[PDB]
Amino acid sequence: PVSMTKTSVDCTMYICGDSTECSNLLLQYGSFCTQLKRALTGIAVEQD
Amino acid sequence: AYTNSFTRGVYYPDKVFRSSVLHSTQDLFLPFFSNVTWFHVNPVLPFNDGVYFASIEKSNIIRGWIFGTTLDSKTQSLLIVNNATNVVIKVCEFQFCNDPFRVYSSANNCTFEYVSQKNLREFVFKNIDGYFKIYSKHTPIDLPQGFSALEPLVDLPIGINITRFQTLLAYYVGYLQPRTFLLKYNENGTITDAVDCALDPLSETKCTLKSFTVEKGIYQTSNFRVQPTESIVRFPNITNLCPFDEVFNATRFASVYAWNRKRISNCVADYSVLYNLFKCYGVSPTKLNDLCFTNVYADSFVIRGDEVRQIAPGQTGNIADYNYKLPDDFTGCVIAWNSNKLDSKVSGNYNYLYRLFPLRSYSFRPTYGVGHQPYRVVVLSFELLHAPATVCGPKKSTNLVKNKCVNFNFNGLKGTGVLTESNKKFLPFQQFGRDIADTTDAVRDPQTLEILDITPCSFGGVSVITPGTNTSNQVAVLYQGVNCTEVPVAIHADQLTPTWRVYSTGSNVFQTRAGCLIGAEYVNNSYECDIPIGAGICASYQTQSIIAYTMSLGAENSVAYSNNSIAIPTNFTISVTTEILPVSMTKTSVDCTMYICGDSTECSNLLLQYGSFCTQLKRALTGIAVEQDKNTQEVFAQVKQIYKTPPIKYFGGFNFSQILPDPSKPSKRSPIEDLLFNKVTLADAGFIKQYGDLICAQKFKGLTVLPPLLTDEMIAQYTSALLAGTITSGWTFGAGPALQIPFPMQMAYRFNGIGVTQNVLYENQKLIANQFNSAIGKIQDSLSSTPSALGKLQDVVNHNAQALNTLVKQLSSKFGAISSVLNDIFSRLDPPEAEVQIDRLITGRLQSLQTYVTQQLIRAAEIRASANLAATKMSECVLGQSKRVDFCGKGYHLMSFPQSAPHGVVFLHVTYVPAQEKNFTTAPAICHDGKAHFPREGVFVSNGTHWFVTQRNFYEPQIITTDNTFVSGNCDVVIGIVNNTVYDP
Amino acid sequence: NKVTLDLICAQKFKGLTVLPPLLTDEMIA
Ligand SMILES: *[C@@H]1O[C@H](CO)[C@@H](O)[C@H](O)[C@H]1NC(C)=O
Ligand SMILES: *[C@@H]1O[C@H](CO)[C@@H](O)[C@H](O)[C@H]1NC(C)=O
Ligand SMILES: *[C@@H]1O[C@H](CO)[C@@H](O)[C@H](O)[C@H]1NC(C)=O
Ligand SMILES: *[C@@H]1O[C@H](CO)[C@@H](O)[C@H](O)[C@H]1NC(C)=O
Ligand SMILES: *[C@@H]1O[C@H](CO)[C@@H](O)[C@H](O)[C@H]1NC(C)=O
Ligand SMILES: *[C@@H]1O[C@H](CO)[C@@H](O)[C@H](O)[C@H]1NC(C)=O
Ligand SMILES: *[C@@H]1O[C@H](CO)[C@@H](O)[C@H](O)[C@H]1NC(C)=O
Ligand SMILES: *[C@@H]1O[C@H](CO)[C@@H](O)[C@H](O)[C@H]1NC(C)=O
Ligand SMILES: *[C@@H]1O[C@H](CO)[C@@H](O)[C@H](O)[C@H]1NC(C)=O
Ligand SMILES: *[C@@H]1O[C@H](CO)[C@@H](O)[C@H](O)[C@H]1NC(C)=O
Repeated sequence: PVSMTKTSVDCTMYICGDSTECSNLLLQYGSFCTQLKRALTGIAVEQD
Repeated sequence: AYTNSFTRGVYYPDKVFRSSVLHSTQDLFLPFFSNVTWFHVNPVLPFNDGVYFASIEKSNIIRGWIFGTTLDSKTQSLLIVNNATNVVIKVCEFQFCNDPFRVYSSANNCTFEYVSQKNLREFVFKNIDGYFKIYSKHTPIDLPQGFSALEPLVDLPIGINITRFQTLLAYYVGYLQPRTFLLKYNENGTITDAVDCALDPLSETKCTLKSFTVEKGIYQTSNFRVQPTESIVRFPNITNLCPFDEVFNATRFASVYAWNRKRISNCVADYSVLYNLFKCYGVSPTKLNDLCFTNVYADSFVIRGDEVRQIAPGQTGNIADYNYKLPDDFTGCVIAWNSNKLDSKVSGNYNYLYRLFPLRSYSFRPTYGVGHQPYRVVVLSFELLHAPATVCGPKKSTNLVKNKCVNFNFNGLKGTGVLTESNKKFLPFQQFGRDIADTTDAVRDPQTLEILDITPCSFGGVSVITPGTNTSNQVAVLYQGVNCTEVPVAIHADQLTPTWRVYSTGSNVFQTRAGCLIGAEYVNNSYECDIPIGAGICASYQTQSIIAYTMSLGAENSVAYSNNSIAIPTNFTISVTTEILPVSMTKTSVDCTMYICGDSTECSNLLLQYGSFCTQLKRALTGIAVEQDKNTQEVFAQVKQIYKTPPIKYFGGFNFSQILPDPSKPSKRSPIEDLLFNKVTLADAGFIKQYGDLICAQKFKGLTVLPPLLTDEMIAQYTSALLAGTITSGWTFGAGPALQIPFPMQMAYRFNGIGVTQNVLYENQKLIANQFNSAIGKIQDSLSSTPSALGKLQDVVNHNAQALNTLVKQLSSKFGAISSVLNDIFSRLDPPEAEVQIDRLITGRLQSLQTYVTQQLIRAAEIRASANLAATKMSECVLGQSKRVDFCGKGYHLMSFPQSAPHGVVFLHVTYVPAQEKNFTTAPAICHDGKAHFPREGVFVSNGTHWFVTQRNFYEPQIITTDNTFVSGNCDVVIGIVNNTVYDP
Repeated sequence: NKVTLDLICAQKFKGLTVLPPLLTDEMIA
């Protein structure tokens, strides 16, 4: 094996899904998806 | 008349002082570069969702406003009026004049009054949660293009509905929209710039990274383009109305003693049909519809008005106690109404024989006082047994909207989405459809029975290709997994702002296997990848514009293969190349109690109940910290003896000044080592802090950096010992005692290693030495003027600093509690609820620390792999000569030199690169005297007429004698054997 | 042919996307 599937996540869609009420409650975390998205982006760049 | 708002209308979102920070705020803001209606001097404009109002003047002609819905005397209105020395604010049922400027006729029923106290005056008016918020700013000045934040002026508890407003007399009116803005606070304290996240793709990128400067690259953004949604309810076509018509229009009602009891059940009960004919207990009339019951028990009878009060919970009159005893507590709706014109028989209605003791008769006349008159009563008792409810209200339904993001409720299934018909074929009994996620994706319409396929609205964020904000503000947008005919429908590029719709079409549109790219011109020229888009497509800044292109793999080069031709190098190059390897990372310590429970003792005593979490975290981080010193030791502490180079630094013309220690500096670092030391910027370095920036913030939150065991000076000493050992003894000091050997003789050994005879080095000693010296000088030069050569080490440093800053910022999360401040929770709530809130906060912060530690463990495993590779390189490239291809540089490895870099090692690999090749004819073997000869160590080459034997990596032709070939067999097997003479000496 | 390389749409409707590799199979070939 040389590379794995590159995946990307959008928290707002996965956690909330078009729901504005949930989207506005998810801003009290904020850095947790910045961190998760940054981790997955690092993985994708590493695959390339 | 319309004008450009530019970036006016920003105001301070809250009352908290902030300094040197970027803060995101979702509020009602005037969007940047909006259209402002300009009035010169007073019409009634709408209010919508708040207003921005600017006035450039010098005379004070504009000095007030009215706000309201009708602005007539039938509705409450707000009036703000400045005067010579005061501002008067009133809320009353004003009767405003046709043209107010004396502004109203009547002022009845006031509710609130409050009196207080070229120029540009800006105001922002908002009406939220019953409060009229006013922000303002005044400057001495099209509308200016500076940035100026409005400060809060007053919040008034007016509690009215406002839809339109008018000014009391140039002046400009703009409308606030729900937006997220990224605000920049200065240090001397001020809002000095802002980003409108919904303006355009670059602003979306800036709000996604929470920064005002973006580096070159491609960024996945979060969706800041917020669209409205309407609501649609769809319930089954009602049918089956309850038989209530028979209990409220029956000709003759029963008598209170012989009262009736109907059991209305299994139907829809429209109680609203009343109000056209109503004291409800244990229930409110307005909720009756959306409630359900097992069986509403409808009793009906007739009494005299004086007795209607007795039909109620808690009364104890004669009827309430001798005819119809209604419990003191119950649910229902006593519906009474005078029916004298339906129950007053002339001469006396002796049809309502009421009990009193045994029982007498009411006997109404059509002339009785209001008093004792026929009054019909329907007691609608309700039920709530555990048995299923079967009596319910109408359950009204809305119309159906299609192809619009909507909040829907189909027969009790709620959700947001876009309904777009469907082709799915449900079974007749199936009502919904679910997808792989076990989430609803199709619904059958309860009324029309058609099947609608639910799809998400807002496919999310997009990818933005930027050359960097420093260079340009031009961007391209990639929509992933979409073709360039559906992009405008996908992003809903009709409700978007302008400057966003420019990125949905425009003939600068290119399709890729990754999706649609708009804003870049696809050239057919192929270059190296600059910004990777994917599927072979890259982007770059041409200079002037963003160009997309297919990536180029490299220069094509056909090799002239032939059955008898060989290219042999006639010259060589001594190449010196660098290899940067991380060895260690920052050692970090966390004070678990300080991070989770900062300065709160109750929080600490609660934290004592979550087990060994903090102990496990401390153990993991201590393991990482020890592993870092073990990494450094395994890389640099290979030799046990500290070797020294001789005082005289002559090595056959080889010049190591740039790598050897330099005594003219306290650190004794080498010049290249000094350059590397000044090219990587450390954050903390773990050294004493004297009580009295970001390091201070982290330290106050309990996060510290521990110093490495080996100092930079000791690592430099290890490097210098390695360098001296290799310069003065070759590879011997790695295998046993260091055996001295002159450097040219050692270099001859290393030339032998790569398969070129020793003479080649002894005969080219000066050229080889000068090539090496020039290569080392080029290494220094391309380091003193290289943009990011130490990017790997700097990446280690930045990753550690960024993780620590993320930890510090995650302390502002509430995790669903009332506040992120433990002290406020304890000072506002009693233990019973404070426990819930504090448990939330402690769990959230424990999870944040655990995430940090897990990421540190993973990164430490990566760094340990890198340090193991560095130790292997030190053993096999510095302590020996490697035959492994590309392990110690590109080319035939000669030797390597280590140099300590702040958090890692740099290897200077010296390799031998053949050069200046020449074609020759060649044969497998040479036939002579009927015997086949094969070259001992060489290949047969021909200058065209004569045949020589040469070494393979350097052209040194020799006469083909019997001391450089060997005989095996005859000339009848070897396919290609050539006829020539072997000079038997 | 030997490695088996609506579900993807269903996931993408939940925020999860599979990004294409930068180098195509033809470039790797
Ligand atoms: C302002 O109005 C003009 C036409 O009246 C329109 O072309 C432009 O896009 C508008 N700008 C904004 C930001 O709505
Ligand atoms: C803060 O005030 C000082 C004193 O007048 C001024 O010199 C300085 O410019 C202000 N802040 C900054 C960052 O300039
Ligand atoms: C309710 O009436 C509409 C009008 O024709 C009809 O389409 C629908 O099928 C009816 N509901 C039921 C359950 O039959
Ligand atoms: C997008 O739709 C167009 C219009 O028919 C079609 O030519 C193209 O192949 C489609 N692309 C994708 C990726 O579905
Ligand atoms: C030798 O090379 C020539 C030219 O490439 C070719 O024509 C010939 O077929 C080769 N030898 C054999 C035995 O095929
Ligand atoms: C080999 O290259 C060097 C330059 O690096 C040159 O001075 C020398 O003359 C070359 N040797 C031959 C035999 O051409
Ligand atoms: C070695 O090179 C350095 C830097 O190029 C130079 O300063 C020094 O004089 C050189 N030493 C000798 C002996 O040529
Ligand atoms: C060998 O000959 C081929 C074809 O004549 C030519 O392309 C190639 O450059 C030559 N090689 C050298 C080292 O001159
Ligand atoms: C034979 O090879 C030698 C190389 O040692 C060269 O000097 C000479 O010119 C060659 N002879 C012919 C005829 O090419
Ligand atoms: C070498 O000489 C012999 C002598 O008869 C001859 O038969 C043979 O063909 C020659 N070899 C080649 C490769 O021409």
